[PDB]
Amino acid sequence: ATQGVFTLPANTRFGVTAFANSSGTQTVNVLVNNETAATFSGQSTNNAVIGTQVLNSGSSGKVQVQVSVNGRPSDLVSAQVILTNELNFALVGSEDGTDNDYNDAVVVINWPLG
Amino acid sequence: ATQGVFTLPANTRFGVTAFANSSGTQTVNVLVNNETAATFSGQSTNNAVIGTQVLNSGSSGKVQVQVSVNGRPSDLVSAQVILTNELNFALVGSEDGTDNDYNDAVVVINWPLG
Ligand SMILES: *C(=O)C[C@@H]1O[C@@H](C)[C@@H](O)[C@@H](O)[C@@H]1O
Ligand SMILES: *C(=O)C[C@@H]1O[C@@H](C)[C@@H](O)[C@@H](O)[C@@H]1O
Ligand SMILES: [Ca+2]
Ligand SMILES: [Ca+2]
Ligand SMILES: [Ca+2]
Ligand SMILES: [Ca+2]
Repeated sequence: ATQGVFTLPANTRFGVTAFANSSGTQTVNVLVNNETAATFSGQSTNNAVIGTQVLNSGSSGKVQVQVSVNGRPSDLVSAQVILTNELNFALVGSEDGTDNDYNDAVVVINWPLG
Repeated sequence: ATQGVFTLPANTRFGVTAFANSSGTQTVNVLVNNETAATFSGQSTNNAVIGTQVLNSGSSGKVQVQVSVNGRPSDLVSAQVILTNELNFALVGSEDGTDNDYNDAVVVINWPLG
């Protein structure tokens, strides 16, 4: 099934943050209504924050996360969790190789902000 | 129900990261085996990362997150979610006031690392 796509409420500020856990340099592309609205790039095997940004979901609310490593797309896993009917997390894991730890780039989207 | 307490696999490196969305200064306390292992402090209404660290879960594997503002415990919500039976997120929201957005300090714990 499709992974890394989330429908947010329209015109809502959300946070996006990416962590790296891989010897390969990770490139995280964040799309809002199918246009790139943030890209993060970095390399770390100790969970370093390679990027964090406040974006707006815009009129469509469509947010998509992609991860690639040296040009090659990573396999993604994702889910959205909602706590006390109010606090939202959209979670993404990715695997760039074979060991299947799916932490190579870890992306966390959270809203509402403020 | 108790919130903000997670049992991790023993002796396992994990990342903990906190974001702030409040007029108040957030103080996040991360306890491992009932003893303080990290403390984050900062203020932001635009989701700024007030702290990120790598810790080890140790022998018990017990990790607890606590949040306080102006010396007052914030009310917490939490859950753990596991993707492809491998990638782990322990999630915490907190409310320091009356509006119940529960984003005042947002804490994300993830493992495995590396
Ligand atoms: C390349 O060596 C594979 C790669 O980097 C490792 C350090 C480890 O993080 C692995 O999961 C990642 O796919
Ligand atoms: C105090 O004003 C309450 C407090 O700060 C606000 C800016 C808002 O973030 C609210 O959620 C937080 O509890
Ligand atoms: Ca991997
Ligand atoms: Ca990895
Ligand atoms: Ca609040
Ligand atoms: Ca708030």
